[PDB]
Amino acid sequence: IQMENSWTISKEYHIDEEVGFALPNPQENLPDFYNDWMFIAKHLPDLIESGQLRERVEKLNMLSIDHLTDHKSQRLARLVLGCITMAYVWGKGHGDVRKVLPRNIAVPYCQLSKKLELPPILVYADCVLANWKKKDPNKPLTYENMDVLFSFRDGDCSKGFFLVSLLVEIAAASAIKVIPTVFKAMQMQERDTLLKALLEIASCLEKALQVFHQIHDHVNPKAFFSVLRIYLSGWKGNPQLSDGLVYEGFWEDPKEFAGGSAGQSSVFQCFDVLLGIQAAQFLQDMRRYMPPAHRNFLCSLESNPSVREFVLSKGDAGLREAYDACVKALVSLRSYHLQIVTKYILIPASQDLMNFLKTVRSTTEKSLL
Ligand SMILES: CCOC(=O)C1=CC[C@](C(=O)OC)(c2cc3ccccc3n2C)N(S(=O)(=O)c2ccc(C)cc2)[C@@H]1C(=O)OC(C)(C)C
Repeated sequence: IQMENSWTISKEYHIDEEVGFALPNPQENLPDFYNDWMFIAKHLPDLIESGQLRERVEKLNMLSIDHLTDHKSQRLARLVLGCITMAYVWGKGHGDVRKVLPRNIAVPYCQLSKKLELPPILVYADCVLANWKKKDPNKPLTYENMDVLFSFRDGDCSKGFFLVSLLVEIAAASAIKVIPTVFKAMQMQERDTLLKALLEIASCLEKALQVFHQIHDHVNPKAFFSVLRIYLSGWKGNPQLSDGLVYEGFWEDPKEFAGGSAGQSSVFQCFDVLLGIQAAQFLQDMRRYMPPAHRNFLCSLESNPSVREFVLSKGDAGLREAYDACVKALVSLRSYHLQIVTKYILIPASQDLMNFLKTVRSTTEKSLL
């Protein structure tokens, strides 16, 4: 782990001191040059509902990305074009799919994705980590004080789903700043320092689970399953787009990319790595849907000495308990997630993700010392 100074990790990892892997204070407006993109993105609910979306997209002029001159404007553009792309491909979600993304959006979207080293599909870092604003800049980051920037359909519960996910990410990321202390304490054989750091990590993971509970208040299972999940769906292994999507004017052949998926959150991969919990091929591939600087942090973490090995070599009840408090918090999170998928996907579908989630939960449980 590269350090900015004796206390803080390098700014090159683009991890914020307050919101972690989330984008700090995302841009809400693009340069005037891109007004036509912003109009479509801001009106996706009424444009999809009225069947006007695809014709509006097909009438767009091709706009150069050269006027997106900084990271935040580029991230906002990616979010805008990603949401338009999912709306264009899936339409109203009844099977009337489009297999070709028109060049007037495919080319700038793919060029921008190339510049940020992200796939040209909507990812977690777009629709959660960059898709938010504070209502009152002087009040804290709570659901009541926040909004999303874009939604897909009225009633899709995108605000509830995206913001609760974001607040879970922010709660858990509070422990990232303790990570340099973990490794310093191991190198200096500071038992009490390591114990207290692990307890702080456990506390943050426990808080993150309490925040996730808010999902029930702001997301209804039927709306999530039947509507929102449509626009998070990708074109990898998808029988409706079995060869992928044609990005007109960028590649001649169709290309497959996964939609929103488990494993795209950097902060939970980070504590899986830190605690040695590290299905596996799927999670490795999902790192490539993460911003590249966040991948680099995960990779630097994997190159550090093993916390788990340190705790094992010691034979120290307090360290075992503090380590297990972190693992137990992850077990509780994954058990809760299994119940969420049951309520929000399985039961609605009744009226493979689970075997995957059971495998991860079992791996986590088997890491208890
Ligand atoms: C109602 C369905 O609820 C979920 O299944 C998720 C909700 C949140 C989240 C996430 O980031 O939370 C930290 C996620 C939302 C989201 C949106 C777009 C793209 C990626 C996203 N991800 C990863 N995750 S989660 O990390 O694994 C997680 C889950 C539970 C707990 C207790 C902790 C962590 C999953 C998830 O995969 O959503 C998908 C498949 C993409 C539905």
